[PDB]
Amino acid sequence: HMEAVQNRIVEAAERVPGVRGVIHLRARYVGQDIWADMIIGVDPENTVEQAHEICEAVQAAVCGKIRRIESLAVSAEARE
Amino acid sequence: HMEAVQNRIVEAAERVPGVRGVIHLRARYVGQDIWADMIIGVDPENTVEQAHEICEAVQAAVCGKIRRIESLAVSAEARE
Repeated sequence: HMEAVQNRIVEAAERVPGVRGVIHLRARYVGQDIWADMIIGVDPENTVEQAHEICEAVQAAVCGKIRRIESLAVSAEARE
Repeated sequence: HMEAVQNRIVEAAERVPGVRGVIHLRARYVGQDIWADMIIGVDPENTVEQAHEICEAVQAAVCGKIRRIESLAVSAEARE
């Protein structure tokens, strides 16, 4: 339900080039809308700029696929 | 007072190689202890691993200089 929506968020994030898994996802309803914050893994040898580009790509992929999301923050952490 | 402690935190962070300013600092007292979270700027062309190393260096510099800090989280963002 919410679990259904979280699964969709993870799946959509994992399909973006450069994502090394979803490390963390917190999602909540504000009325009928979802507000979420997530942390993605990235290659430690990517540049900070590349990691920012991946996060922005995730934000666009996820919000394009899951139309109820009205706020999404995406950060990155090194992951082997 | 608290302003004195914040100034010390910023100064100590700015003295670590690789810091391109303090972007954000939130500090609060939990009893006599300080708990703080901060965001440092870094070179967009540093690797994610390098940025992690800078953040860890900041955590060590700051907590070494300001002994009342009992919790400090340090994250990075690209800054030109």
